[PDB]
Amino acid sequence: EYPTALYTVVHNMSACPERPDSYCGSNSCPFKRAVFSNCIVNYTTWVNP
Amino acid sequence: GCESVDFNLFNTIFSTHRGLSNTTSVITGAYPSTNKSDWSCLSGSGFGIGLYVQTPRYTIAVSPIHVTNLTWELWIHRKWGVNSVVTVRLCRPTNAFECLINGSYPTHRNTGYMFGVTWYNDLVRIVFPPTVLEMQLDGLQWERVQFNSPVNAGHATRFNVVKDISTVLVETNSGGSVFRYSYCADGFVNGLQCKLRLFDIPPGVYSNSEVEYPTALYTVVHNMSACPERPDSYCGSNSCPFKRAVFSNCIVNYTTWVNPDQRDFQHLILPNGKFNPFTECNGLNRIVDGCVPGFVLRVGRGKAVNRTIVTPYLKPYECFGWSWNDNQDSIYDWWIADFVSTGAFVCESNPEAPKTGVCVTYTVEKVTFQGVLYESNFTFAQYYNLLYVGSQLRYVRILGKVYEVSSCFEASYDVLYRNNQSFGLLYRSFDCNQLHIKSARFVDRLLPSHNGTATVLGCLFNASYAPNDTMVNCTNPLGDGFCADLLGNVAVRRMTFEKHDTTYVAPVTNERYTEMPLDHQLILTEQFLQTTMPKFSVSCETYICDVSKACKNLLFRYGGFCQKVEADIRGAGILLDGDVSSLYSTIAAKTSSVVPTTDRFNVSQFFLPKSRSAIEDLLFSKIETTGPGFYGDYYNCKKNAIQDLTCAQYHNGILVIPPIMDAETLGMYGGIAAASVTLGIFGGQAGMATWSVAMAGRLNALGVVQNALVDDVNKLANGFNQLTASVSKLALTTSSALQAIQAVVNQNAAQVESLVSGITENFGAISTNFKVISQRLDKLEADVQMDRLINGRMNVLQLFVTNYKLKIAELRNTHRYVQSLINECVYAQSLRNGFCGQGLHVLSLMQNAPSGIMFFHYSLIPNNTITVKTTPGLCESDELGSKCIVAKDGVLVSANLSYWQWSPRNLYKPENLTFANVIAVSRGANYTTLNKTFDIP
Amino acid sequence: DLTCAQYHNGILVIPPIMDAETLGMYGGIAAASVTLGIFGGQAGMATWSVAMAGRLNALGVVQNALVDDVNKLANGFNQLTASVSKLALTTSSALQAIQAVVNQNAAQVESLVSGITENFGAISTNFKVISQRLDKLEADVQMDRLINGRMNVLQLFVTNYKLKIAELRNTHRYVQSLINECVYAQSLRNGFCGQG
Amino acid sequence: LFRYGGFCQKVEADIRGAGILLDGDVSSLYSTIAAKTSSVVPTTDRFNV
Amino acid sequence: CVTYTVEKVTFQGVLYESNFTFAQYYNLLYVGSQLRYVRILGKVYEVSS
Ligand SMILES: *[C@@H]1O[C@H](CO)[C@@H](O)[C@H](O)[C@H]1NC(C)=O
Ligand SMILES: *[C@@H]1O[C@H](CO)[C@@H](O)[C@H](O)[C@H]1NC(C)=O
Ligand SMILES: *[C@@H]1O[C@H](CO)[C@@H](O)[C@H](O)[C@H]1NC(C)=O
Ligand SMILES: *[C@@H]1O[C@H](CO)[C@@H](O)[C@H](O)[C@H]1NC(C)=O
Ligand SMILES: *[C@@H]1O[C@H](CO)[C@@H](O)[C@H](O)[C@H]1NC(C)=O
Ligand SMILES: *[C@@H]1O[C@H](CO)[C@@H](O)[C@H](O)[C@H]1NC(C)=O
Ligand SMILES: *[C@@H]1O[C@H](CO)[C@@H](O)[C@H](O)[C@H]1NC(C)=O
Ligand SMILES: *[C@@H]1O[C@H](CO)[C@@H](O)[C@H](O)[C@H]1NC(C)=O
Ligand SMILES: *[C@@H]1O[C@H](CO)[C@@H](O)[C@H](O)[C@H]1NC(C)=O
Ligand SMILES: *[C@@H]1O[C@H](CO)[C@@H](O)[C@H](O)[C@H]1NC(C)=O
Ligand SMILES: *[C@@H]1O[C@H](CO)[C@@H](O)[C@H](O)[C@H]1NC(C)=O
Ligand SMILES: *[C@@H]1O[C@H](CO)[C@@H](O)[C@H](O)[C@H]1NC(C)=O
Ligand SMILES: *[C@@H]1O[C@H](CO)[C@@H](O)[C@H](O)[C@H]1NC(C)=O
Ligand SMILES: *[C@@H]1O[C@H](CO)[C@@H](O)[C@H](O)[C@H]1NC(C)=O
Ligand SMILES: *[C@@H]1O[C@H](CO)[C@@H](O)[C@H](O)[C@H]1NC(C)=O
Ligand SMILES: *[C@@H]1O[C@H](CO)[C@@H](O)[C@H](O)[C@H]1NC(C)=O
Ligand SMILES: *[C@@H]1O[C@H](CO)[C@@H](O)[C@H](O)[C@H]1NC(C)=O
Ligand SMILES: *[C@@H]1O[C@H](CO)[C@@H](O)[C@H](O)[C@H]1NC(C)=O
Ligand SMILES: *[C@@H]1O[C@H](CO)[C@@H](O)[C@H](O)[C@H]1NC(C)=O
Ligand SMILES: *[C@@H]1O[C@H](CO)[C@@H](O)[C@H](O)[C@H]1NC(C)=O
Ligand SMILES: *[C@@H]1O[C@H](CO)[C@@H](O)[C@H](O)[C@H]1NC(C)=O
Repeated sequence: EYPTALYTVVHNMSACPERPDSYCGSNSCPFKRAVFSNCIVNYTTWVNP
Repeated sequence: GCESVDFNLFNTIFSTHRGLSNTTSVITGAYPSTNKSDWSCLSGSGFGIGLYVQTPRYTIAVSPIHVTNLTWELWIHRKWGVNSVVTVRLCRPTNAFECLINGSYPTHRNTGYMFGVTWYNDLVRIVFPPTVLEMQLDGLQWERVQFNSPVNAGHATRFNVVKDISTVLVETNSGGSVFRYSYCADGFVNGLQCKLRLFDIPPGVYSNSEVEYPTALYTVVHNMSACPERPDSYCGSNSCPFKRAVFSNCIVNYTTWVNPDQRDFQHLILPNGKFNPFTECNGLNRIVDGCVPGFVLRVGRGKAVNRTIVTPYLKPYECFGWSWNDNQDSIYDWWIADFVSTGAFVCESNPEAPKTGVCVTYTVEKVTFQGVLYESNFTFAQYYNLLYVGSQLRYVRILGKVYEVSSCFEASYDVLYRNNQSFGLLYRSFDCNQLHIKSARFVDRLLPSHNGTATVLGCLFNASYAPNDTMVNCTNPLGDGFCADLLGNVAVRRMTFEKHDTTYVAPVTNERYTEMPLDHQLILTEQFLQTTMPKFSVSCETYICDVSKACKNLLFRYGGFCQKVEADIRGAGILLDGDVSSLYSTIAAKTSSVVPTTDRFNVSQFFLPKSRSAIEDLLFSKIETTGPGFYGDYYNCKKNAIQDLTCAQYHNGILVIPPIMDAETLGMYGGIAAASVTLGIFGGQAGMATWSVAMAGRLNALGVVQNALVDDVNKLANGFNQLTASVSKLALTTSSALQAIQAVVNQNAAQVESLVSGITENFGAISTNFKVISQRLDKLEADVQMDRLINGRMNVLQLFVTNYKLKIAELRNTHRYVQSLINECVYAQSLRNGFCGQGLHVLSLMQNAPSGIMFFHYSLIPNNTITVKTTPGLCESDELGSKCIVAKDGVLVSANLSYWQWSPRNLYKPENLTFANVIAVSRGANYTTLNKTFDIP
Repeated sequence: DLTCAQYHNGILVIPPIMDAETLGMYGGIAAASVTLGIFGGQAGMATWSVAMAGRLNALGVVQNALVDDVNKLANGFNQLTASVSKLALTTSSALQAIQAVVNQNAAQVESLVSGITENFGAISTNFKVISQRLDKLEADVQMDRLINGRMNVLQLFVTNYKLKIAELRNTHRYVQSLINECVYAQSLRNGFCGQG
Repeated sequence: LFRYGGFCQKVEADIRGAGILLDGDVSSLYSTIAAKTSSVVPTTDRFNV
Repeated sequence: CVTYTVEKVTFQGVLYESNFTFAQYYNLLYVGSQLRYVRILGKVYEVSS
């Protein structure tokens, strides 16, 4: 039995833009969704503390 | 056809799936064109799926057709090269809407640099020679290309919009980089290059090459009525009575479900198409095209908030769409289709007719097939829109009238190849009768390549056929006793076979014109018998799944698979164990300590070991493994056999082990299981002096010549050595026993490459790590992803186990043949005719081989007959009880000559009959009276 | 002067290097030499009658057999090989073997065709119709229900073809050792040729 | 299709491999059928052969 | 000699550094059927069994 190592990504990895402006609804006022491809996320900077 | 189009540097953009090193591969996708006109020779507009540019010694806009407020486009930006290189965005000068990406990716402008993008079925790749960028977007479709150019280029700047798919072959060098390629639709020869993944294909017949045919789709068959429209859209179903509407066999419009509102539908519209009324659905496509199953259709009309309704929860295979905002209040209409198994498909545009006499593939009532369709005239039952006679699909009704379908005959050509300019097309089906080619059924089916000779093979085009002359070197036999020759222009000839000449002489009486041979020749008939394979010890617990424990508590649900596999490999392994043990129990023989010297037979320098002999080392040098791999490492370690180390590969659960006595490590006539080169011909009672007196005693035994002097043995010696030094000058082809060891090696290598591709590839699962499948997907959808590849590694392993078993069953009865061949033809001298070799048997040595054993049966086929006269014996007197004589160890013979002579049983060296070679007996049968007294005391 | 090598949806059957049931046995290019068995490798013997008399001398029934013994064996020969017409499929034991080979081969190709006709619980047999109707992921589990079933039907055929090839390899070792030892020579073995 | 464990390359290489085993082995069968009957072709008298 | 998983392909071997820098695609390559060279974080790592 040997221990394991897991490499889903290989190349060194950049950041992403954060949680969006959280403005009003997408019909009454312009609103955008945000993409997330190769970010080192924090999953707790999506909120105010 | 153009000024400056770089063709050598297309290969910087092709990419295979995963780092395939040094062999070819075909890869399908949107790839740039062959056409010298499609590149420019400067604003460009065109439609397609993807585009590609380069630059010699660019503001590219990609959009759909119908653009609304919320769509997705792109445009790439360039200004003056290296100063302002590239920005890429996905948005609508006005940043008015959703902007996905803002990525520079600054490129190097060089003398040669090619890149592009693709968006075939929304697989949006943005490729550059360092890196790709892959995306898939659900609500995306791109059809329009607005290329633009810089103001001035030194040579011609160039751009290409690609129309459809390509399936190009790719070679690749030691670094994984592509360096040669060939599109499959450029010519004809590269079509079969794309068939069998080889670039410069050698001459030969190449079977089963297909013809791509367009398709036709018939979900419904009968002519189709209309339906009631969208319902009243009244108040709620509790406060007031409300009804839903059914839809079974309607030619819908999907835009008469609403009030027209003058283009005021934002959600139903596609970025190219119009009004798919199903803006979000569970378990099936939002996009509705073609024909969909029948449904009953709920409708609601309710209030909302500021232009923003919420989709309701809905049954897992029902389908939701809504419309009708933009009326200065927040009410709207919504509907639910439910698609519940009605079986009556509902769709616009009932199908017209298949054009008859074309060989296009079909699908009629959810049954695809591929043939040519004709009208028929016999009107079967009013059920059953397509019938089956036995297993064939022979009669279909389409739109009321019966259409008979016959098989497509021209879909397979076996191309037989010499070079690019000269080849010949053979259709194995499709005879060409002259009444058939000129038929009215066949007006729309024929090609220029169908005007060939109707053969027994089929139709061969652009080749000659003449069967009246034969050929014997069936290098690439074709079938049915026909052979194709590749000397000049390609042709088809009728192959033949060299004749046999049985060694059973018949018992002679009642004297006749018996022909006897005048001289023989040695013929070596090498005969490979496969006898070993590497014993295996698989472990399915750690093959089918690795160190992940979440498999191993789930694997023992699958029918006792793992205990059956490991007990079966152990069971077949111990069958092979005991049966190779019985093989070496009848090889290991009892050669004497005299070890009789040879004089002119070079048998010690060819057949005896030097620790293997000079024939099987030379034999292993003649065998070419297909490529590097695990079996390549196994075989090339076992080939050179470098001492005092192992090669028993272990890889992920499968430990290969050598069997109880592996044939291709030990020499044949040396070592512990010594095989006694002497003890065959020198007999079980040894003491015989040399090989020369052994061979003279042999030729006396099988009756070629008695008391053979040095001349006959040395003539057989020069024959022996010059015909077993010809074990070096035979290649793989035209060998028939190097083809057998190469067939065993190729079978074994392809088996282990199946057994390794089963552990590399995900079987449609998201990965090959069971933790990653477990930590990503659902409680239950990860179960259906788990049991997609655990059930696939199960099938690959069990496919290997049943291949191993059937080859063990073959080897069990083959070892019965190999044992009955060694200790009856190698160790004894067989009285059987064809068991040892062709004709009169002299000597038969055996050597080792890869995964087997190979015999060297030396024989004496005669060639020059001479017809003589042959009595049983001679009398002088007619009386019963006369003095009469018969030959001693020979036959009485006269070459149409006045008197009788003596000759051996199987060869004509006539001698005057003396007291030595004559036995005096009786008047048993009717011997021949020669009417003169004897000349012998 | 015409062919029958069927091609249907990916499987081209071809005749082998010398198909047995197109060529006659003792005619054509691969001629099988009706004489060269009993007349021996050294021919010149006059007729079948003197060949059969010399045979009966060899296996020791009667020596120097006249016309009566050979003609009695001749009437026996013809009245027992004209009885190759009056045997049916049952009570034959060798028409049952060719019918078993034909039924095995026919049931194999009907499996191989019912694998391409039937949807394996999928909604159809057209991959476009499965793709243009169902989900992004539920169409994957409908795709891999019949692509994984045509895989099993094809591989079941390939392993039937392989095991019958392994049978035919060692059967041809038996057939070769039977032709050029019982048909071409006269075997000293007891039960190898026939009874007695 | 080429995700499924190298199924298709194994099947077509195996049918080719078993096909060329049958190819060479029917060739060895007809190499020991094709025999050397004489040009005398001895007549029969009562054997309807 | 720990087992790995690099770009959704698990395997089980020992990994060494290498010095020959293959193509800029393809974060792990295959010679024939074997998996012999992987890049991990920019630098090429050769894997032996
Ligand atoms: C990867 O990127 C981070 C962020 O820039 C950096 O700190 C780290 O050193 C990089 N790794 C290497 C090996 O350069
Ligand atoms: C995430 O944000 C919090 C906020 O203070 C910080 O403390 C934490 O270190 C961050 N995590 C990472 C991995 O950067
Ligand atoms: C490109 O396509 C056009 C039309 O399909 C054809 O006329 C032209 O010859 C092609 N260019 C080639 C083959 O170089
Ligand atoms: C799309 O934009 C135009 C431009 O202002 C606007 O008049 C129209 O109402 C918009 N459509 C929707 C559905 O909001
Ligand atoms: C893209 O990024 C550049 C530099 O970060 C910025 O100047 C530009 O405004 C951005 N554009 C969009 C659409 O975000
Ligand atoms: C690819 O093939 C060439 C030709 O023999 C060889 O020199 C090279 O080493 C091979 N590449 C690899 C990675 O083995
Ligand atoms: C099918 O029905 C439509 C509508 O009645 C009709 O126009 C059309 O001619 C019909 N087709 C045939 C072949 O009768
Ligand atoms: C659907 O209705 C519109 C409304 O005018 C009409 O123009 C169109 O032709 C109809 N489509 C079909 C297929 O009948
Ligand atoms: C609709 O608009 C009004 C006025 O702008 C606002 O007060 C209300 O919150 C909006 N409703 C929603 C659901 O955002
Ligand atoms: C045949 O054509 C191919 C591709 O066009 C080429 O690589 C090869 O050299 C040609 N061979 C001959 C003998 O013309
Ligand atoms: C037929 O053969 C000639 C001469 O080799 C060649 O030029 C021509 O292209 C061939 N045509 C076909 C359809 O094979
Ligand atoms: C086939 O070729 C021959 C000879 O040129 C010609 O007479 C005949 O009409 C051709 N057949 C067809 C169907 O073109
Ligand atoms: C073969 O020989 C026959 C008889 O002499 C002759 O009729 C036929 O034309 C020949 N075949 C060819 C292709 O010339
Ligand atoms: C061709 O057949 C002859 C006679 O059987 C044989 O001597 C020769 O080796 C064969 N040559 C080839 C190339 O197969
Ligand atoms: C021996 O006898 C047989 C039958 O009587 C006869 O056919 C044959 O010719 C005889 N032999 C000689 C040499 O006359
Ligand atoms: C018969 O075989 C011998 C020995 O090889 C040879 O010398 C002779 O030339 C052969 N006869 C013919 C006609 O080839
Ligand atoms: C056999 O061995 C002797 C020993 O020197 C050699 O001279 C001869 O060339 C060899 N080969 C033959 C006789 O074919
Ligand atoms: C013997 O006579 C026969 C009579 O048919 C003749 O064919 C043959 O050539 C002759 N042979 C010799 C060696 O005289
Ligand atoms: C055999 O005997 C004949 C006379 O019967 C004689 O002429 C001849 O020389 C002898 N020797 C031979 C043929 O070697
Ligand atoms: C001489 O031979 C003939 C026939 O070969 C036969 O009549 C008898 O055996 C002999 N005749 C006399 C008169 O001796
Ligand atoms: C054998 O052939 C002859 C030839 O006419 C025939 O009369 C006889 O009936 C046949 N059958 C036998 C002898 O069983």
